[PDB]
Amino acid sequence: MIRDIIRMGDKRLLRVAPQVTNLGSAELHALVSDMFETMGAAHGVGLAAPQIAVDLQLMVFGFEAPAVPLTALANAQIEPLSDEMENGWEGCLSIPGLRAVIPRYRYIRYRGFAPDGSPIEREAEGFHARVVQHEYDHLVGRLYPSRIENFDTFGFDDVL
Ligand SMILES: O=C(O)C[C@@H](Cc1ccccc1)[C@H](O)SCc1ccccc1
Ligand code: NI
Ligand code: NI
Ligand code: NI
Repeated sequence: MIRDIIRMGDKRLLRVAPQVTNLGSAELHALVSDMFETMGAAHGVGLAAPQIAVDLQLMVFGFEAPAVPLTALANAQIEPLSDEMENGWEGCLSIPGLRAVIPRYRYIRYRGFAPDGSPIEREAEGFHARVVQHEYDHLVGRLYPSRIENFDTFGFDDVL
């Protein structure tokens, strides 16, 4: 079922989310399936549960069309594997119509759980890594405008 995505300005995007504790449940399977459908209708590559006003450590991401594997990730934890940063374009479904250039870690490891309870641990780079970092920020109440360094790159998609 498609859910409403809340927009920047909503206090619900500024929370730090608690852990998922119903791995393998029907309830969690239903929420994940709704998040994939939601992400798909909005033409996203990532979506975090706080963006649909669900206060949990849970994100979906991915796309066929470099491809990033379709993933649902609960209780994520991330770590940089070097200090190397890379600039790239980002937008956000809770900030419709805008983009900016944002520095992120080029290389990371992330760990958490698939909805069925299986552990997930992967090394990621480039675009894969960026998506994960961007969604992770939602879980700790951060949006990308707080990370812009060059405000000349912040603007409307149709205009830039
Ligand atoms: O709003 C979110 O939290 C989901 C974003 C994820 C994103 C993260 C990093 C870089 C780009 C996007 C939305 O998917 S934005 C739509 C989009 C689609 C393809 C390429 C770029 C942006
Ligand atoms: Ni469509
Ligand atoms: Ni976002
Ligand atoms: Ni490589």
